Amino acid sequence: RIFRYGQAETEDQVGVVTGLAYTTVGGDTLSIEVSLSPGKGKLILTGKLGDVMRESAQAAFSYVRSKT
Amino acid sequence: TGEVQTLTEKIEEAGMPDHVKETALKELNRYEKIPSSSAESSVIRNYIDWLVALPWTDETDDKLDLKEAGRLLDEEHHGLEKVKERILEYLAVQKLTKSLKGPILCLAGPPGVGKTSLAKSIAKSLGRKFVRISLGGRIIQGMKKAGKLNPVFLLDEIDKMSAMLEVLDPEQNSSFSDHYIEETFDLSKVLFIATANNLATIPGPLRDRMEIINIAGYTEIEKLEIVKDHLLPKQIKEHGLKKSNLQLRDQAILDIIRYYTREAGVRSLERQLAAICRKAAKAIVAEERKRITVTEKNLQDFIGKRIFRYGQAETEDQVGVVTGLAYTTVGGDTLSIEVSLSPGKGKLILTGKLGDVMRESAQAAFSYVRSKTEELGIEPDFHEKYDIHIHVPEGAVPKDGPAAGITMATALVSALTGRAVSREVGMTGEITLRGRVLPIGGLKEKALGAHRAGLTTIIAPKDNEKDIEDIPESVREGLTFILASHLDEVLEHALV
Amino acid sequence: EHGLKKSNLQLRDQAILDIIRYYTREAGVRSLERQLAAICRKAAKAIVAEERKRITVTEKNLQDFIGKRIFRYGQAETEDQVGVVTGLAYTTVGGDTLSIEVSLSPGKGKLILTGKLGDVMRESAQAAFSYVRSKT
Ligand SMILES: Nc1ncnc2c1ncn2[C@@H]1O[C@H](COP(=O)(O)OP(=O)(O)O)[C@@H](O)[C@H]1O
Repeated sequence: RIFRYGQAETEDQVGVVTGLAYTTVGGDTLSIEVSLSPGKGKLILTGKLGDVMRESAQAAFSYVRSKT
Repeated sequence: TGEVQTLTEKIEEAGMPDHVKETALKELNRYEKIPSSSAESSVIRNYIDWLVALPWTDETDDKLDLKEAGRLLDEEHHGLEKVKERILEYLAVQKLTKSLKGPILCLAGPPGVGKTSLAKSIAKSLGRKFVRISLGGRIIQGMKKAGKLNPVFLLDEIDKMSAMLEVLDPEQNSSFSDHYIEETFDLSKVLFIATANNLATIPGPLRDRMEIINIAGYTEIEKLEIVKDHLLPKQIKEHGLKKSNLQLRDQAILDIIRYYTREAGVRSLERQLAAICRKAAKAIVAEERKRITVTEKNLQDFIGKRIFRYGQAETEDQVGVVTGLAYTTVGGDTLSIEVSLSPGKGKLILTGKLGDVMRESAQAAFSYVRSKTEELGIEPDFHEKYDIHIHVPEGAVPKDGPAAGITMATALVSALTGRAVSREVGMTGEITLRGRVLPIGGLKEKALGAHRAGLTTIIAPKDNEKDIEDIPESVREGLTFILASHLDEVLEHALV
Repeated sequence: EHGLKKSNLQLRDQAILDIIRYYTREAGVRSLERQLAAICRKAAKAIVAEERKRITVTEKNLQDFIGKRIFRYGQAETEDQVGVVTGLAYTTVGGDTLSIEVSLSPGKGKLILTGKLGDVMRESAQAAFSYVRSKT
């Protein structure tokens, strides 16, 4: 066998969601992760340098800022 | 014999008068027909031909009969009344000044309002040949594609550029040069025209060398007629089929518009028409039915399901969220500003366009509520123990940045006081520390596009009233313009 | 330059004045030239159609050439305000009329100013300030 299919193996995680994304080659299942280290309100993100992302990120962020 | 004549003969031809060139002509000509077609003999070999077509005397007897023209423009463009009145000025003026003068015009407006077509049509009237010359990245070519030195170049896009002046400078344009062909050239009689959107990217140098005309966009009413008397027929005829083959009832045309196009131009409109012209045909060939009538119920059976939401029939009122009318390079638009409240310090961080222009305004609607507080219903101990987040979506053009004052203000309050902006209202206006509402730019396009997305009320600066005059009948008729001078006036009408 | 005759179009002095007061607030005369041409243009279209050998733009005609009024030139509409002064300033492009504003919100002696970040301004600001501090 070459790929897995389904949840006969995987098992629930923390601060880790599976988003459906539109790849040039179809639907794909990229997983976003978040990690907590002591410090300042600053948030640094990895992967695609993304200036488009920060806007969104610091918004889901700026959401939890409120309804806490 | 030898091909030593095939070319040479047609060279001394009546064509090729100017001698400044003929030098370089017979020069590289009496070259090396010796020997055969060596790797060398293929080079300059061609250099001569490009040189044979370039025009030197083929002038197109410019017919300048306004009585026509002006009403040939009314054959191939619907409205644009004011824009034509100014194309003719540019001719009645032309006729006299027998030699075309420096000021050559740019057509400016959202794409799909007809800039390109007007030009083609300017030229149809002057009976000069027409050439598009795209500047998305070379006039060299130009003439060739029209082997008649009296043309109409349309410098299509001068603003998707990363200096050329030389080509237009009234003093210099006469004598024209070009590398890889170095030799002066006369462009005296050459009607130049320019298309354009964001008048910015244009070089200050150029924008002054050129006279500007703005094409505006269109009222639902206008579009509709454009569809009926030009758009549709054109698409019928182009998808080869009869007028008797397909008709769309007015109400559906309207629907196509409100629900499948939120543009200021009519390009998206044209594309959805064709969609149908197409769907239509496949019927006419199979089913053969000589007629196809698309109606306000059929529509889905042609162009898909609805695509844009039109009206607050759908939507419910929100909090700390206002809908400001902004001036996009592509028309009136309806960008929504938002504000969020998180505990902290008086600091306020805003998102979206980095905006250094915005902060000034933001921290002014802010610095307003700072003052008139209890008077407004909001815990004065706030700028001390809250942290406010604002979002101002990109789109508004530079000049119009400060036109979002009353908007952010309204939001910031509706956000602080748990109230709620009336989904129906679109607003635009500049703010000042004291709470003053200063004058705004392009109210026309703004309310135009405010109507397009179907809002009811549109709060704007008081000192803008003399601007409502020129707002087309159709749209001024579906809007209640609340005019205001201080925030409280805006706040009272935009909150509930 | 719009090829036509001096005998083709004349504007009465008062109108010229009006063109200026009401369609140009510049220190140069570029805007002025543009509005002139506006008319040189409008003029011609007549001379070709109507053919009338003359066109006389007057203080009443003006709107029928260059549009409606564009700037205010007086203190008719504008009425007196509070904590808001009109200072004459020297712009790279001539005399200008920038208005300074002041707003009062509860708090501490601190004073924060907006607009030009101005380190040059604070000195002055916190001096007119430091004046009222005294003579109260
Ligand atoms: N007023 C109008 N009358 C007729 N057709 C129009 C009009 N405005 C836009 N069109 C559509 O666009 C063409 C001219 O507009 P176009 O040149 O496409 O806009 P732009 O050049 O601004 O992209 C017409 O042939 C038709 O496709």
